[PDB]
Amino acid sequence: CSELIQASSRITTCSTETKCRLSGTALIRAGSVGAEACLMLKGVKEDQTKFLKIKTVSSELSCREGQSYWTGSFSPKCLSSRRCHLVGECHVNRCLSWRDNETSAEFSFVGESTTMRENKCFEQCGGHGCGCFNVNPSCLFVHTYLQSVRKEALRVFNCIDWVHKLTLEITDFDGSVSTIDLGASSSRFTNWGSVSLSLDAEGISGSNSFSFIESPGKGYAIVDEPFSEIPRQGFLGEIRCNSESSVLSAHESCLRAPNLISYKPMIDQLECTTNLIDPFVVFERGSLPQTRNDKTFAASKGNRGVQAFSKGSVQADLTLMFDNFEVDFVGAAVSCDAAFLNLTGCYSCNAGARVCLSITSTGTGTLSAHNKDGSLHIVLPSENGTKDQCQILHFTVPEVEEEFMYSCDGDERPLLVKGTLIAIDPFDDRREAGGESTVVNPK
Amino acid sequence: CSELIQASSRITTCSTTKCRLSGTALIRAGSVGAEACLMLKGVKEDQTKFLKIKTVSSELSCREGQSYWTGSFSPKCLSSRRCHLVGECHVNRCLSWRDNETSAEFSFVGESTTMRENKCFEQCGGHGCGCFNVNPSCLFVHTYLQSVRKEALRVFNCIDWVHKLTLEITDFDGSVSTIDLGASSSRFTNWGSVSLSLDAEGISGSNSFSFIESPGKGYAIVDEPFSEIPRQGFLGEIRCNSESSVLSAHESCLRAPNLISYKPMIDQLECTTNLIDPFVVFERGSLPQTRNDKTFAASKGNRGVQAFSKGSVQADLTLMFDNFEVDFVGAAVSCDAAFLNLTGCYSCNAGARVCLSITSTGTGTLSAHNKDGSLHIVLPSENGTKDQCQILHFTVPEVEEEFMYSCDGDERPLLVKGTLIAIDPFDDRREAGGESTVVN
Amino acid sequence: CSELIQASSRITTCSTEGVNTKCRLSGTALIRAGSVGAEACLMLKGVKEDQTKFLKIKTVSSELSCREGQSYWTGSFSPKCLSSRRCHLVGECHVNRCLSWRDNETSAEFSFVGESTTMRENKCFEQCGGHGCGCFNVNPSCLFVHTYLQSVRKEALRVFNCIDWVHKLTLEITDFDGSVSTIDLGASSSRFTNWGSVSLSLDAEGISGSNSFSFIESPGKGYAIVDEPFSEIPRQGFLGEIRCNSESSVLSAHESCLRAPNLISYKPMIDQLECTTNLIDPFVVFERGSLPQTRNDKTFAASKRGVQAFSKGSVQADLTLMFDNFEVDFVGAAVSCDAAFLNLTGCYSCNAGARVCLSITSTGTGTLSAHNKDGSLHIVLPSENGTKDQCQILHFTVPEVEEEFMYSCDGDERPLLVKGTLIAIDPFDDRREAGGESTVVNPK
Ligand SMILES: *[C@@H]1O[C@H](CO[C@H]2O[C@@H](C)[C@@H](O)[C@@H](O)[C@@H]2O)[C@@H](O)[C@H](O)[C@H]1NC(C)=O
Ligand SMILES: *[C@@H]1O[C@H](CO[C@H]2O[C@@H](C)[C@@H](O)[C@@H](O)[C@@H]2O)[C@@H](O)[C@H](O)[C@H]1NC(C)=O
Ligand SMILES: CCC(=O)OC[C@@H](COP(=O)(O)OCC[N+](C)(C)C)OC(=O)CC
Ligand SMILES: CCC(=O)OC[C@@H](COP(=O)(O)OCC[N+](C)(C)C)OC(=O)CC
Ligand SMILES: *[C@@H]1O[C@H](CO)[C@@H](O)[C@H](O)[C@H]1NC(C)=O
Ligand SMILES: *[C@@H]1O[C@H](CO)[C@@H](O)[C@H](O)[C@H]1NC(C)=O
Ligand SMILES: *[C@@H]1O[C@H](CO)[C@@H](O)[C@H](O)[C@H]1NC(C)=O
Ligand SMILES: *[C@@H]1O[C@H](CO)[C@@H](O)[C@H](O)[C@H]1NC(C)=O
Ligand SMILES: *[C@@H]1O[C@H](CO)[C@@H](O)[C@H](O)[C@H]1NC(C)=O
Ligand SMILES: *[C@@H]1O[C@H](CO)[C@@H](O)[C@H](O)[C@H]1NC(C)=O
Repeated sequence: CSELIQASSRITTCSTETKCRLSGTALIRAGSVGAEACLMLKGVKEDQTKFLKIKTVSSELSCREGQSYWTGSFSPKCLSSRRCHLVGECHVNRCLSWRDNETSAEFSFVGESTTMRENKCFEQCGGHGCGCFNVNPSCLFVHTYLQSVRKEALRVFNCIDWVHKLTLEITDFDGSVSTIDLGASSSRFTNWGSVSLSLDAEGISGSNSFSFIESPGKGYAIVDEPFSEIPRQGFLGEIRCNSESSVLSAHESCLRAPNLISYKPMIDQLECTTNLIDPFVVFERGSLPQTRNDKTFAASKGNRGVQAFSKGSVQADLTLMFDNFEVDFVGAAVSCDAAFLNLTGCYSCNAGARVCLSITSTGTGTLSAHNKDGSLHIVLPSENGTKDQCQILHFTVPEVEEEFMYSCDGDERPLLVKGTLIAIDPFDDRREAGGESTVVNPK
Repeated sequence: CSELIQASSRITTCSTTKCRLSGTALIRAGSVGAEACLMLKGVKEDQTKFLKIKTVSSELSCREGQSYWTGSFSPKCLSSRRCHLVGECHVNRCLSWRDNETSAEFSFVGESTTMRENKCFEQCGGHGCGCFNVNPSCLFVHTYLQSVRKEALRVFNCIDWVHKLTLEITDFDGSVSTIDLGASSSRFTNWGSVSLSLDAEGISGSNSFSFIESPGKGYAIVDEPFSEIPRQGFLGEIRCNSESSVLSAHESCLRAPNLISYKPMIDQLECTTNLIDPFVVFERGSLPQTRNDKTFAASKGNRGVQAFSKGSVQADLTLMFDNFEVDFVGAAVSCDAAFLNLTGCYSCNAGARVCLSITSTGTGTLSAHNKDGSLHIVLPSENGTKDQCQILHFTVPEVEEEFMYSCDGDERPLLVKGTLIAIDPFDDRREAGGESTVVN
Repeated sequence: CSELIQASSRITTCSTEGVNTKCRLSGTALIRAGSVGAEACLMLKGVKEDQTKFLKIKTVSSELSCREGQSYWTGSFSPKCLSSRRCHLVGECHVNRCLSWRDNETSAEFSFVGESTTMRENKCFEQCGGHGCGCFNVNPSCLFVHTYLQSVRKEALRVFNCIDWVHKLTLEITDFDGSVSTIDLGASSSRFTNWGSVSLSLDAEGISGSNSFSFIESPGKGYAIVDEPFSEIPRQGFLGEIRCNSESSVLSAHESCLRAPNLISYKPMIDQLECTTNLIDPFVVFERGSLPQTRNDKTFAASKRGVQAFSKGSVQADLTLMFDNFEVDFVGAAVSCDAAFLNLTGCYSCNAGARVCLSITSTGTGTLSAHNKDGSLHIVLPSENGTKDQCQILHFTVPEVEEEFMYSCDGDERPLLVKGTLIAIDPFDDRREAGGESTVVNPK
C-alpha cells in the first residue's frame, strides 16, 4: 500500500431532468509505477464496510508519427574515359558545358538505368606529355551511379503527437480485478462509482529535439537530434526515398542533397567518392530502449511504433467517486530494504548509466531515493518479496561514488551508488566510400 | 453539465481579527466547453444559490524572440573574357581576384548598394580559343542578386508561451461574465473568488519549431528549429533586417558562404543559385496547424501566433464561495456520437481531420480512445446536434479504427474510417539564374 | 500570508499487513505552491485534545538541475601554411602526381618540418606552365602546400547538452516554535517532520517550449546558453565544427580533435598562396548567451557546479500536508499590495528579452500577479510587508513599449502602465575569417 490520498470529501450529484446520488470522493495521486492505494470504505448512512484497491500499472506516451522517409548506406561507382582535344565529343566548349544528365557517347554500352546517377567532364592536360598531338585540354568523361552497400534500409520519422495512456488495475468491492485505461480528461463508469484522470501532467519535456529510426524486424532507435525535413549534406537523410525498396535499388526517385559525390581527376585515373552519414552507425548508437529525462523509449506491443514509458514517478491526479460509500481509512506504507547491486554504462553521454538495486519489502510500494543536493532522483517499485530493480542515471565522471537516502515509508536510510563508467570519444558518422573508376577503352 | 469537481471543503480564513467561512471547491477545467454546475447552500442562512463555470478557451501566446526577413533571391551576372597580356589579364591577377573588386571590363556599371560579388576564372588560351597568346585567358564576372517576387517573409522563434484561461461564469441571477486567468492568478467575484491554482498547460513534445509571417496573408509554422545564423541549405541562408531590404536585395543582408555557383564555358557563363524557397515552406505550414493537440493560429487582430487547446485542458481551478458551500453538483448527461468524415494525409506533420456528429441534452465533454489507447479524441458536447472536429495523426492510407466514446462515462463504439493521401519526400531547393550578359 | 489552501479533511491511516495494528488520525491539507515566496499560514487545532498551534509553509525555490549528456571542447582555430611551387618535370611534379595528392602525404619540399601531433593537411594545386610562369615545359606546375591549425587564444570552451532536468522544490517551514527548517522535495517525494509530513503530491514543473538548446562552460568564467540544438557530430557552419575531448587538446590543436570536411579554403596564386578558415567564433556565441538567461519564464544560471533552471515567479505544484493528531482550524488571509512601475531595460525581438522592474508595497508576504489587456503578457513577483523592488524578464517585439497591466495580490486589480525603450539586435553571423598568406619555401 502507498500513501496516495490528497483529499477526501462528500459530494451530492443530481440529475437535472430529478434524482440525487450521494458519493464519497477521494483525490489521489498516481504517484509512481507500481503504487497502490488501499482503501476501506464505510457506508454514508448505512453501517457497511467495503474494500477497494487502485494500482498504477503503467504510464505511456504513444508516438503518433508525422513525416517519414527511408534511407540507407550508399556508394558510388564510376566509368571514365579521356579523349584528346578534337577527338570524339572533345571540341571547343563541350566538356566545360557538360550537364549532369547528359551521358557521354564514351559510355554507349551502358544501358539506361532507373538508378541515382550523374555525368561529369573534366578538362585535363594536353600535348605529348598526355598522349595527345593536340596541345589543347583533353576531356575526361565520367559516368557515375549509386548503389546500396547493404540490402536493407532504415525508416526515419518524427513524433507529432505523444498520446497519454494511464493504465490502472482496480480491485473492486467484490474482489474482482480489472484493467482501466485512461487518457487526458477521461472518466470511466464503474460498478462502485467512477474513476477519472482529473489532472494530467505527463508529457515529453526537456531541452532536446529528437526523432526515431525503424530497422525492419530489428527494432527501433532514437536519434538525439531534430528531424531533418529536407535532404541536407552532413545529416541523416542526406539521401532519402519514399520506400524501403527504393533504398535497396538506389532508385532515381530518391532525393539527395547537392554535390554528395566527390571527384578526383588524375589524367587517366579517376576517383569517385562519397562521405555519407552511415545511418546504421546512428541506429546502433541510439538503439532502444533509451532513457531521456526519466522517459524510457522502447518499441510498443507488437512492434507497431515507439512509446515513452515512465518507469518511476508519475504526475497525474485521479478523482475517485464511491456511490453511498466514503473513506474509512487508507492502508499505511511499509518499509523496504535496499541494497546496491551495480552501476554500468558511460558518463557524459546521452544513454547514461544503469543503476541496479535489490529491493525487499512486505507489500507493494515505491522506493524513493535522492543524493544530498537533490540533483539525482531514484524512483523504483517495491513489492512483497525481493526483486532487482534498475533505472538510468546521468553522471559526468568516470569514478562514481554518490550516497543516496532511500525509503518506501519515509524512514530514510543510506545507500551508496558506486562504480566505474566509461568515456565516449567524440565521433563522426561520415564514412568514405568509393574509389577508382573503371577505365573504358576509347571507341 | 460536467462532472469536474475533485474536492469539496469548508475553509475559514482570518485577516489581521476578522474571520470569514468559505466553501471551497477544487474543480478541473476538463476541456473547452466543459461546465461546472454548482448548487450552493447557505452556510449561515437558508438560501440556495446556483452558479455555473465554463471553460471557453485555453490559449498560449507566443512572445517572439529573434527575427529576420527573407525571400526568393536570384542571380544575374555580366561576363567578359580577355586574352592573356590583354587588359587586366596579367600574371597573377585572375587567380588573385577579390569578391568586392569590380573588373574594368564592367567599368560602365554604376555604383551599387545591392548584394554583389566578383570573380575571375582562368580559361583556355591559344589559337583554338581566339587568343594569340597561349597562356590562360581571363573570364571576369560581375554578379548581383535580385528578388524574384515583390514580397518578403519574416521568420521568427517563440521564447515565451504565456497561458490565458478564459472562463464564462454564470451568477445566481443568471448574469454571465467572462474572466481571464494567467498562471497562479485569482479573481474576485461578487460571490467569492476563482483562481487558477494549478496549471499544467504548456508546449510539450519532441520537436522544435518556428514561425513565418507573410504581411497581410497570415502565418505559417516551420517544423524545424529556428536558424540563428545564415546557413546554406536552411531557411534564412540569406536574411535581412527589414522587408524593404529583401525586395531590393540590399547589401546589408547577410548570406551564408558560396551561395552563388559558376560554370565558366570559355565565352559563355552561367551563374546559378539553388536556394530554399521560403514561400513553398510557407504554403506547406500555413496556419492553422495542429501539433501534439496544440492548434497554432493567428491571434485575433492578426498580431502574432497563439496555441489553442481546443479539446482537453489540464488546469485546476480553486473556487471559494463567501458564506456558501456546495449543496450538490449537476450530473453529466450521456451523448450519442457518429462518425462523419476523415480528411487529410498520413505520415505527415499536418495530420488528418476527423469529424463526428455529436448529439446530447446538455453541455459536456466527449472523450474517446481506440483499443490500445494510442489515439485520443476530446470534443465538446451540447444540447442538440452539432458537428465537432479535431486533428489526428496516422501512418496508413486506409484508416479503420473503432473508438469507444462517452460523455457520462458509459462507453459506446464508433468507427473512424477513411482514406488519407501520401506526401512524397520533398526538397525546398529551387534552381535559379542562368547565362550571363556577355560584354562585347 | 498567501491563499494556498485547495482542500482539507481528516484521514485515518492503518497498517493492513496484519502485524502491528496502529491507526493514526491525521488532518490533511492540500495546498498549491503558488509561487516563490508564497506562504501558507495555517492555524491548526487538536484532533484528540484541546490544543492549537501555528504552522507556516513557504516556497523558497523551484530548481531543475541539468544532468549533462554528450560533451565536447572547442575553440577558435587558425590556419598556417607553407607553399612551394615546382615546374613540371621537376622534383615531385611529374605525370599525375599533383592531382593524385593525398591529404596525409607531406611533400619533400617541406622535409624540414619536424614531427607533428597537430591538426594538419597537405594539398597540391596545379598552376600555370611555360616560360611565362618560369618553366621550360607547358604542362601544369605543381604548387605544394602543407597546412596546420593552431589555437588563437589560450582558452577553450566545453559544449554540452542536458538529458535530465531533476526537479527540487525547497520549502521553509515554521513550526509551532517559530523554529524554521529547510526541506527539499523531489517528484512524488515525502519528508517527515515533527508535526507530520509534507509531500510533493503533484509536480507540473518542467522545461517546456518550442526551442531546443544546449550550454557552454567557460572554465572558471561561468556558463552560457546556446539557443540551438546540440550538434552531435562536427558540421561546417555550426558550433563544434571542430571539437576535442579535452581542454588541452583545444589549446594545442591536437590531431585527435575532429573536424568537418573542407574547413580550410585555398586561394592558389602561382607563387603566392592564401590558406584561410571561416569558422564559427564560439567565444562570440558564449558572450551572446552568457548566463543568467531567461527562456519561457525559466531562469538559467550556474549551480554554485553545473547549470540549473530556476522558476522565480509562478510555480506549478501541489503539496499534501498531514498533521499528526491535528487538523486545519483556519488560514491567514492574503493582503492587498500597491505596485509602481520603476523601469524597463533590454532589447526587443531577442532571446534575452527585457527586464521590467516594479516597486511593490504591501503589508505582508504574498504574491503579485499582473496581465496586460489581451493577456499575452504575465507578471508574477514576490510581495512582502513594506516597499521593495522586484524584477523579471519579458519579451517584446517593438522598440517603443506601451503596456497597461492590471496587478493584484488579493484579487481586486488596479491599473499599471509599463513604458520603455528597447534596443534592436541586428542579424549576425558568428563566422570569422582567419589566416592568410603562406610562408613561401625556397626549393632544394
Ligand atoms: C508476502 O508473501 C509471503 C510469501 O512470499 C514468500 O515468497 C518467497 C519467494 C520469499 O520472498 C519469502 O520471503 C516470502 O515470505 C506471504 O506468506 C505473506 O502473507 C505476504 N505478506 C503480505 C502482507 O501479503
Ligand atoms: C435543448 O434542446 C431542445 C431540442 O432542440 C431543438 O432544436 C433543434 C435544433 C433540434 O435539436 C431539435 O431536437 C429540437 O427541436 C430544445 O427544445 C430545448 O429548448 C433545449 N434546452 C436548452 C436548455 O438548451
Ligand atoms: C591517331 C593519332 C593518335 O592515336 O594519337 C592520339 C589521338 C587521340 O587519342 P584518343 O583520344 O583517341 O585516346 C587517347 C588514349 N589515352 C586515353 C590513353 C590518352 O589523336 C590525337 O593526338 C589528337 C587528335
Ligand atoms: C634556370 C631555371 C629555369 O629557368 O627553369 C626552371 C626550372 C624549374 O624551376 P623550379 O621548379 O626548380 O623552381 C622555380 C621556382 N619557382 C617555381 C618558385 C619560380 O626548370 C624547368 O622549368 C624544367 C627543368
Ligand atoms: C536533361 O535535363 C534537361 C532539363 O534540365 C532536359 O531538357 C533534357 O532533355 C535532359 N536530358 C536527358 C538526356 O534526359
Ligand atoms: C547488474 O544487476 C542486474 C540486476 O540483477 C543484472 O541483471 C545485471 O546483469 C548486472 N550487470 C552486471 C554488469 O553485473
Ligand atoms: C575591398 O576589400 C578590401 C579588403 O582587402 C579593401 O581593402 C578595399 O578597400 C575594398 N574595396 C574595394 C573597392 O576594393
Ligand atoms: C467534413 O465534415 C465537416 C463537418 O460537417 C465539414 O465542414 C467538412 O467540409 C467535411 N469535409 C469534407 C471533405 O467533406
Ligand atoms: C594516409 O591515409 C590512408 C588512408 O586514407 C592510409 O592508407 C595511408 O597509409 C596514410 N598515409 C600516411 C603516410 O599516413
Ligand atoms: C532599474 O531598477 C532596478 C531596481 O532597483 C535597478 O537595479 C536598475 O539598476 C535600474 N536600471 C535602470 C537603467 O534604471
